[PDB]
Amino acid sequence: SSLENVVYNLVNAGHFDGRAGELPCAVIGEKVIAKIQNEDVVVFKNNTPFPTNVAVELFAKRSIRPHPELKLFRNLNIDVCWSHVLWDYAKDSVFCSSTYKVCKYTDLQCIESLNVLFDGRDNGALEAFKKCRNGVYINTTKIKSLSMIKGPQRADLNGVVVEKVGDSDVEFWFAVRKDGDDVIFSRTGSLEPSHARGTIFTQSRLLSSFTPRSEMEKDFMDLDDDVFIAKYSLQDYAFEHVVYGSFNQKIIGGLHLLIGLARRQQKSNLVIQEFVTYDSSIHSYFITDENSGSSKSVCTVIDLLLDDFVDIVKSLNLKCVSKVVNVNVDFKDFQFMLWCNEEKVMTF
Amino acid sequence: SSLENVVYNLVNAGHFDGRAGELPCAVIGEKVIAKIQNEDVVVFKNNTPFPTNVAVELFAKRSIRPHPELKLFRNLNIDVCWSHVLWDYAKDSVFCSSTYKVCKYTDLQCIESLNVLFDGRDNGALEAFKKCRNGVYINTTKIKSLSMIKGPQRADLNGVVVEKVGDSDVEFWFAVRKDGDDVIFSRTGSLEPSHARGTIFTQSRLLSSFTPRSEMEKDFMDLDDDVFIAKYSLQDYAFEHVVYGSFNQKIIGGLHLLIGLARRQQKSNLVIQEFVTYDSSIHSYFITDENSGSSKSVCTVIDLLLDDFVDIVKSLNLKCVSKVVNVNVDFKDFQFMLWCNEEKVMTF
Amino acid sequence: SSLENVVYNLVNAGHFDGRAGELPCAVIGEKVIAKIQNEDVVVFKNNTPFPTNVAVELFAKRSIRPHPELKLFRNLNIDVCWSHVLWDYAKDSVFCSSTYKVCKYTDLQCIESLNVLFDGRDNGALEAFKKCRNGVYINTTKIKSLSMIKGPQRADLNGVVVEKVGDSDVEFWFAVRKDGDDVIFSRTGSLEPSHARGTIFTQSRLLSSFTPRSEMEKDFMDLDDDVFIAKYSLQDYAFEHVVYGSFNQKIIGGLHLLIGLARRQQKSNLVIQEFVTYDSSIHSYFITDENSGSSKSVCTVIDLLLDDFVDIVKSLNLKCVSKVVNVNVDFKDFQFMLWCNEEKVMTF
Amino acid sequence: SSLENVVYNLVNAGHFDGRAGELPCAVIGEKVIAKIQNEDVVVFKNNTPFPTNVAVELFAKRSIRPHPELKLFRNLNIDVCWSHVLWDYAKDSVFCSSTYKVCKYTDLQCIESLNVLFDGRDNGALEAFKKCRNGVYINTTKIKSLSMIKGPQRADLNGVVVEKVGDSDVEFWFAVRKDGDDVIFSRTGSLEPSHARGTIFTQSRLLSSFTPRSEMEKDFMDLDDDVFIAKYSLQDYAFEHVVYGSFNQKIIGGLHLLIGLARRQQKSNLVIQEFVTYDSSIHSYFITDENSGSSKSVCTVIDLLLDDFVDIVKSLNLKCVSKVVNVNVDFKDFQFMLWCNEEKVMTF
Amino acid sequence: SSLENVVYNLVNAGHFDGRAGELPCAVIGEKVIAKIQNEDVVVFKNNTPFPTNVAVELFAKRSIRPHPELKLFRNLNIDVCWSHVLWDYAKDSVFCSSTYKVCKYTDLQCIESLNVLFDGRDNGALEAFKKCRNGVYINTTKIKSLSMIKGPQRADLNGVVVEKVGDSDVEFWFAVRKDGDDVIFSRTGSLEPSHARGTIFTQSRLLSSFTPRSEMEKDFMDLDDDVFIAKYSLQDYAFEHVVYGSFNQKIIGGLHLLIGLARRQQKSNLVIQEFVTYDSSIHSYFITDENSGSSKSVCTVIDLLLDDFVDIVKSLNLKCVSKVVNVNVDFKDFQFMLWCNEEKVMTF
Repeated sequence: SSLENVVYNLVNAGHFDGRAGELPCAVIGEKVIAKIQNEDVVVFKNNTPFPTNVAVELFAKRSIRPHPELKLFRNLNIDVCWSHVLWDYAKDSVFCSSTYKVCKYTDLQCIESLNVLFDGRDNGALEAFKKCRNGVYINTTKIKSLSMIKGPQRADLNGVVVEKVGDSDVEFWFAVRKDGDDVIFSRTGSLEPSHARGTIFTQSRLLSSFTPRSEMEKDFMDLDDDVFIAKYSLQDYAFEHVVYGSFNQKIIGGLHLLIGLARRQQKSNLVIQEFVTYDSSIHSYFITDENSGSSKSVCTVIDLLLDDFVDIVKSLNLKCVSKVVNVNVDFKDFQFMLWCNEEKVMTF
Repeated sequence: SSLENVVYNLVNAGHFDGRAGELPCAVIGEKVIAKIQNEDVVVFKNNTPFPTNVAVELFAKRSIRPHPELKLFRNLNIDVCWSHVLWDYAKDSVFCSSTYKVCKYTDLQCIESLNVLFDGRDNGALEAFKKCRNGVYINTTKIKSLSMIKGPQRADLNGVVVEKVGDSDVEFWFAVRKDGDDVIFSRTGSLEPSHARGTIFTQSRLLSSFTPRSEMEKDFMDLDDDVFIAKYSLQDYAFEHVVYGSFNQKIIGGLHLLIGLARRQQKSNLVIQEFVTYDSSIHSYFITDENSGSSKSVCTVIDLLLDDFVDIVKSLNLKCVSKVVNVNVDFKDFQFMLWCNEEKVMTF
Repeated sequence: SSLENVVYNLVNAGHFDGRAGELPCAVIGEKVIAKIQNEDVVVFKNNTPFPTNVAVELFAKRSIRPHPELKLFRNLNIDVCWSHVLWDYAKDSVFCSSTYKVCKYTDLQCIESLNVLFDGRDNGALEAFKKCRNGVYINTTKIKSLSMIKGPQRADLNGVVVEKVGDSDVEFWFAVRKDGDDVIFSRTGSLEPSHARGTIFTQSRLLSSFTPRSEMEKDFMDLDDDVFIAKYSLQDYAFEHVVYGSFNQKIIGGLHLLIGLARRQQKSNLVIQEFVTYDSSIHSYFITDENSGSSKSVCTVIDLLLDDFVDIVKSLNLKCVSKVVNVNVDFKDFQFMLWCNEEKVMTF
Repeated sequence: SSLENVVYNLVNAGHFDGRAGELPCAVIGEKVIAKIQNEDVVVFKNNTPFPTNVAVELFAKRSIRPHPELKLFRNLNIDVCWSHVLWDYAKDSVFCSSTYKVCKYTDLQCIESLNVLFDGRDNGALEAFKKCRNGVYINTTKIKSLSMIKGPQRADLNGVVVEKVGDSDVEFWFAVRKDGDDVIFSRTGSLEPSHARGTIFTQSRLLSSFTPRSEMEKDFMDLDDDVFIAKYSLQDYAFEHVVYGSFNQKIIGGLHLLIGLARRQQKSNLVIQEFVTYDSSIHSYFITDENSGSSKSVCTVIDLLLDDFVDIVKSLNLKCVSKVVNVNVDFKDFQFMLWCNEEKVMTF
Repeated sequence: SSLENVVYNLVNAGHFDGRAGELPCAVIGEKVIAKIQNEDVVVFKNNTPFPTNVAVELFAKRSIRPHPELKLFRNLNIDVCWSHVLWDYAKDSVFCSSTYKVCKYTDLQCIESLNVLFDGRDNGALEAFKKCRNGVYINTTKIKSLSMIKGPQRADLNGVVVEKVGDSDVEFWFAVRKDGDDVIFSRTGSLEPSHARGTIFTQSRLLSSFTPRSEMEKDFMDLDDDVFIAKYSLQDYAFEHVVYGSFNQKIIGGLHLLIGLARRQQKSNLVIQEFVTYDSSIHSYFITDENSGSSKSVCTVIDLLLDDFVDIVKSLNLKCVSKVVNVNVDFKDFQFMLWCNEEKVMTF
């Protein structure tokens, strides 16, 4: 596919259709200008690491169908996608830095030992998976003939986080292979051995449009801390520090759950900075509190349904000084630092 | 006019005054940096197709006075503007890709057969028009001595859509020439022969700040569909599909009127993508519905006062399968696809 | 410090820690791409006048601690900062165009006669100040042994305007030297001789989030002009024009106080354009009023607590035609144009 | 034609054949990289004023057939070429800044009043010429039915200056139209009226490979000035100054004929600088003489067969102080400054 | 001076005249395009570290008059030039990275403690020098009232190395100040104390056009090594290794004098690579010998008149193992490594 042909589809199909046709173009810097109706117009601006003309082609051939949020594929260490390409609207670029059977200019020659992502919706996908060494196979339907584990009921659809697709709930089932064997998932136990049940998933919310998803979260959003801490006997769980956050010093104390930041945002403006942005289970922001002048260079925030978080803490028999607890979130074991006082998610 | 002199006016006059003076500059990539008070500052960022230094000059000499929204000049196929230059704040660049008597670097040598835009507010404008082969002449006042047609009562003022200028209503009158003859406008009939009255104009609204402009639109915004469809006996007009839109499938059904998208936006987040952006009567978005996961790659939306739209449909004696109806909007004949079921504006 | 090491700190410390470590990078245009977890990500986009790799280093070593808003350092004509670097989040770049003891690539060799900024929080700062010819020394604590003047109780903290730092009020004391002498500040008089008390400071508010800070301002925001003008016998002060602004003509009349623009914004959309953006006591916008179509290319706005403004006008014995009054704001003498009718802040 | 298709022809045909096929590409800055045999290679570097992708297309579609040297088309003021494009290997870019029926991105819409170049070798060329207002028509054969004037017997063939094409002498005949009339060439008279016979043509030689073309030139190259000046009684013609050049002062005296510079180059290294480079009858160099340290910022050199030059001077009845003589060279009237002492070609 | 005005002078004066006039321009990347005669032409290509528009201005205002070769000003550690700017045609950029009273965009504010270069040919130059702390003052004439030292009889004239200027020998006299005192030069002694007479100067020759300058050098160029080594009883001076160079191993042995490289070039092709190029007394090349396959990554070459070199070695009472000798060349003390075997110029 040529540049003019790519630029043609982007403009007439909304992505790569494979339809015939050309449109006059000009690549100026990161700008891709299309001459349309004799008037020049910028149709794509390049913020990927690829050459502009190439970059517009990847973007033009991005998945326009729903798929598991990329943080999950990050946690699974996907090296490349088989016959398709994912776009990180958070990253404002392509997901994997490599392509396969997608773009002549970037497609790798060998992906043998790489950890490959196969979408059951692509023809040949499943046959490819069954023969690969390392990879993840996904399907919107549970295959009885594949050992599989179900993911959260939400997905990335053109960068939007949806929980339904045509009012039908989002469903995804994962199958995995490593060193040429099929990882056998079973109903119980922990996904990863010591170094949990692999059932916890981040909520995927934006501070700009946060929303409570349980009667408890709602109670967090509308009840004074003391009141709320009482209703759920969170008494001895340092929630004040860890989830509400303290703004009396120069360094913000705690503030590790997203919902906490949302609650703050209600009375005080919270300016978040993030130099490394893309879908990830745990974020690392540079927070500054407008009303107190308090702040923190590196403050990790994770968006867990408050309910889930409260249990994680209850399951903790916090009677040990500096204990390093492992919490499996989004199919991965993340470790949390736990002094009988603060409980924070480490910069793993 | 030199770069330093342009950069001087931009900074002291707010556009090109023609006043004398220089300011030290540096053109770095698309950036134009002015050394002001010994401190370097970016005063212009280039997203046009021209060389940065040139681009800042065009922008500096942009029309700071009101004028007809560019989609209208698009519909009239204006090739270039006579002695002035228009800026598309939607496009974030210059309107026509060519200039005339404006910028030494870009001004064309011959615009004889081109379709020229003459503003009666420019000296020599009218004399130039009367001698051109193809062009449009505009004036805020109706000239008794020119055959003219009145445009909508709104205008582009620095990219803002206004309906008054000093609390005085916006008024524009168009005169047109083709193959050296004056197009003679008359009170009745259709602007274009079969292939209507040329009195329909898009509303120019932003989904971000939509606003009802008739008691009917308001009723659309606040009454349940069923209720509303009843009050106006829209019974047999498929409004459900076409104007409210259906989100039960994977592909959004209908959703072709802007006000419809606004109404949705009330309960569900609608993420619109548009690769080709500039003022145009009909837009083509890549819509995705956040609450249902429904979406459509190419979904054309036009912003017609709902009232006008309801008549367009009533005038339709929809008793014919696949009929292709022509609707003259913004001085141009756009064709709409009409099955006894869906009525959509084609990607003309 | 190397690029990889800078890019490492930015990502792990949130700024320059001086910690060891490298991260693979790629400088593409103004983009700085970090290869993280085998996935390429843009961590910095260059809009400064420096070479991209250099620019990320300055930004990485920006002051993450509170400091006086830059307009104040602008008014004091600071040429360079001693051993530290300030970032203008408004400018989206570095403050001074020069560096000193901060970046090998940009640090000047001699800053002898330059006007230097010394922060008492930097080791060696005060000793350096006491020996410089021209410079300003600042400290969060009032030094009994230095002649000093107190600044406003607010500060730039990572670009956010705070009035507390750990719920403790912001405090800054300035010491100044010129031609090798210490400027001796005294309790009374005017900071600058004729060409006032040097106690007036702009409020630092954003039209996007304006907020009344006195019962008077609140009354301006909620009482009809006539009503309000009465409650404070502003009768003969042309407030209508100057502070409320007139929108009946093509050229906006008056409109020189920020709070005035905020009040407007309540019923009419005010689109502000500003080609030269950075923290400055007086701004120069290109305003356009959406509801009236009125506008002005160059319209200077200053954000003074309305209370302070009302006195400035009262102190004026406006009984003289074209009198040019000097008003000392933010440690600097700005001149205002005053006809018995309009009172505007000049484009000094 | 797409980028990949252009890049394909350049690589397989050596220019634009119109053959089908694509090659993977990447446009990085002014570089055009082709992925060939899985190895990336730069096939074109952009030093034109167009966007890189566009620039390679023009170059790919350059005239690979012989044609009159561009200085001649410069002297005739050609604005654009009809259905073909010329490449200035001196300029290292395209000739005219505009194209017509050659490149969708750059082809002008109207060339009506422009001065057009029609090549009789292009189909439709002659019919187009006969209908244009202003233009030049060329043909390798003398058309009995067109008023025509013959040009020099040499041509630009891929940037090389040839005098034969398949051992057959180069031949070109020019036909011209202005204000819709055919310029009628006759055997005698002067091409341009006072403000000569239009038979003088520059020799097209490179100082790097200069070569005598008459027994006289050879005698200039091998006989001492005095000797040579005698053999041709050039006694009273200031040849010393004007053609041999004087190097005793700080400013080179004379030195206006190319052959003169070549002769010098024999014993002293002459470093020529030229900021505006392309085929032009008269050059303007910044000469510096290595052996004497003499030099001149602006020193105009023209390459006339010494024989022709000697007559031009003889025809001059130099008995007048400051007389400004017109000399028609390469179909154009260039004026020469003539004091009874120095005779130099002006920077017309 | 504006861009258009700079571009105008470059084109009509050959450098900056200060004459009035503009030329349309376009800055594309490092390219500066001038629209001349309606045809776009590149007049300057930017390989300096400055922004293109700025870079063309410096180049346009370069010294077109003779001056001491830059390596000498390098050896004197000149930080900036007073009221003028030097161009390194070797470097293909500006000499000092800073300017003073030359370019608004780059001129430093304070050069007080910097080491300044004052040219006696600039008005005010000498008065400026007499008041500076650290600097060098130069004059083509020996001032009886200034302590001065004479430099070599050759100069950089537009990048060409000349020994005459209008057949008059090149002459330069240096005056120097440090810590506010005038360095007092006397007839005898060593310029620098231990850590010689300051009368040795490199020859400034190009391997491409090397030329013997003494009957001895000529004898080196035409006599077999053995023969030559005999005629000058160079017997015990390892000249074989050090000056002729050995090519029998993989690492070239010796080869530190330029004339040696020239002699080689006679029978074997010597490919020199140099990553850091500009006028410097000692070069560091990456040499590879075509006929023997021998080579050396870092091989320092200095161009001394062979005669001078032979004495330097004779003055050496080489009877000491690893002695580090200091040799003052081009006004600077460079140290040479000297084992009773090899004598090489260190990478100081």
